[PDB]
Amino acid sequence: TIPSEIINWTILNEIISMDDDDSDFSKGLIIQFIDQAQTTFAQMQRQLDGEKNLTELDNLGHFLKGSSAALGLQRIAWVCERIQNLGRKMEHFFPNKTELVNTLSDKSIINGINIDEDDEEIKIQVDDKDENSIYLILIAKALNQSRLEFKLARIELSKYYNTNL
Repeated sequence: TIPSEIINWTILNEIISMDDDDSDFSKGLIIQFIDQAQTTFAQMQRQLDGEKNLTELDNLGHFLKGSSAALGLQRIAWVCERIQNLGRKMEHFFPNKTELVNTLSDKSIINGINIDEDDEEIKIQVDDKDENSIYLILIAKALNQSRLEFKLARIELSKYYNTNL
């Protein structure tokens, strides 16, 4: 089950302690993650729209799962594990946006935003001859969830650091 909190404070507080003798330490880590995440989402999108290679989608997901987990962005890590697992054909289902957002502990973070704003259209035609169709479409869905979870994390990190991240 997807964690309810966007940020795992147990983890992030530990990274933040190390800001005492290095002011920009944690913040530099986040800014670096923000950049890597945007590049990975674009590459995942390019796969879905181009060669549709599940192995690369696996590597991409795996990679982002690591970065995000280290920083305590647990909901992003969870969706990345879904992408990895379904690109590896080990999973066959991905929940709807409505179920996933209902898991938030503080639903107020979603009050002024449009949950589908960052959505990309699923341009995969169901092809019952391509054994990879359903997985590609499920990954397309998970990618859309990742994008929302990424936005939610930036909103939270922004209020903590007090600046647009």
